Amino acid sequence: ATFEIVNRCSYTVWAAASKGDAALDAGGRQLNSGESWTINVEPGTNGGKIWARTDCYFDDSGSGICKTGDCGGLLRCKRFGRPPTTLAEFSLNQYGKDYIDISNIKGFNVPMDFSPTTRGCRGVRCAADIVGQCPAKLKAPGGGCNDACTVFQTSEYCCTTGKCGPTEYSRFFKRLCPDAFSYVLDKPTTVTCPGSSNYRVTFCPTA
Repeated sequence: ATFEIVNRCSYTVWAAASKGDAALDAGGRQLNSGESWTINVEPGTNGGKIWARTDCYFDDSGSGICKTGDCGGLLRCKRFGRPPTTLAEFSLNQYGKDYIDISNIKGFNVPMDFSPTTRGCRGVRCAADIVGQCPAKLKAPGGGCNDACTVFQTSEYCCTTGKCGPTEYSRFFKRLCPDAFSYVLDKPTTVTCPGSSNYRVTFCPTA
């Protein structure tokens, strides 16, 4: 499947794509304001994620640091990124279908839209200004809005036991981005697409 990744933010981002233990395609790339990166992702990719990293410095060997979404200091990512990060999440060709969603479970750094470019399903969007409205205790000094599990590390936030409910903090994400997952056991907002669809992820989809 092809994913077109588009940067519509006014600042540079470093896109990242990974399935947790390996990179998807080159795994990562600078995208200036307006730029697009098309990647190819193996069919049957399960648990893929694409996200944005902000304020990064890399050297010529491609090692460095990012203010949000840093995946072990590498330009070309192979593991998941350090929160806070809005996540486009997907699983391809799973008994005939594709499954996509956007998640705030690891916080929020950049607004995002995640849409099929082929026919037969809808996209999802989480474009609201969460960083500006973030409750004091979730503000990341580094930029972005952390999720409550990252800040507080309790069973109730992390849904360690599998019995958690919504919390004051998850209700803030849900109120601002009703189409994204706000905590683990949130009522699913996954979209089912035909097997083998293609996709666009857009950072800052709105003006």
